[PDB]
Amino acid sequence: KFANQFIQEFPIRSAEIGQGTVIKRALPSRQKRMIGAWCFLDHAGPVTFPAGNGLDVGPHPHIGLQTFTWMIEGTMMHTDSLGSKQLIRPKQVNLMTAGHGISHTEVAPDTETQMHAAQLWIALPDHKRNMDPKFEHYPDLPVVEKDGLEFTVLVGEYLETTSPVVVHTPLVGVDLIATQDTKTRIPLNPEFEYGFMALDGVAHVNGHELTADNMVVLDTGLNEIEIEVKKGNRVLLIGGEPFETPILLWWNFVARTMDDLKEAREQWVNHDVRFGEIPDYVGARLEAPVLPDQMRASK
Ligand SMILES: [Br-]
Ligand SMILES: [Br-]
Ligand SMILES: [Mn+2]
Repeated sequence: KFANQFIQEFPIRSAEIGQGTVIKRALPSRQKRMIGAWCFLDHAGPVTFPAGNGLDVGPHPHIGLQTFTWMIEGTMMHTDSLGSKQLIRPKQVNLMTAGHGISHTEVAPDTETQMHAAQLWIALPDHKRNMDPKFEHYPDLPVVEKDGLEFTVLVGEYLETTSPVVVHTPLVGVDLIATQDTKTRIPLNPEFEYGFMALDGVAHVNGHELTADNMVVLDTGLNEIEIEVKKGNRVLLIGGEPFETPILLWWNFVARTMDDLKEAREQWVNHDVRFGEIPDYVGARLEAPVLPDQMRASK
């Protein structure tokens, strides 16, 4: 009853990435742009496809953010303009810090037939937004199990278990899977806002149903929340301290002013060293859409 005044639920939409691969896009949406520093969230799969038809995202840039890939099922090859080459497998995280700028590709091996993943972006704080880019791979995320749930701490600290993933603002991300039918209350930090998304199956958060077509978000203020999860179903919990500074998110860029975006777009179109090259990629380099002359910030 008390918790429900801090809860909002809204549908999430289908969208295409790479060469027509259909995914679900949860953030940004018309009702919610950010949860802590989390400023983008795609749910990919679960899906099975013919070998050779997996995700193929060609060269494209990012600025002012970190991309965060949580691979649940299947594999993906990450390549970037720093020369990183990393195959990500189930139960692993890739963290690419774009900062001042980087470009990358994400391509499924030609023998791969499955894909289940959550792809997020993290807005860098003002003091780190232009840092040198880097790429980090995490093959082992810690697991804490209680109340019939197996919690994998992806980032931050949850149930006194801290992920090795290094981020620059107060943030948390946890994958939860039920080992048995359960209903329990899980702890929350009152200074954080949160989002819940069903990764596999359905669940309930304070009585609100989580499906593959919605998301439940919480305002700051709660110390705990009740969830219901049948055995085998999986949920993603993300959260963080409200990001105070207004940001501009357009295409693959997170910035602060229109001039930042104009500059970066021009540099991409002109093959500027800022974004480097990915010489081993076979195919088309992705193109920047038109940049509107005016756009609203995150707040
Ligand atoms: Br799958
Ligand atoms: Br599947
Ligand atoms: Mn990307």
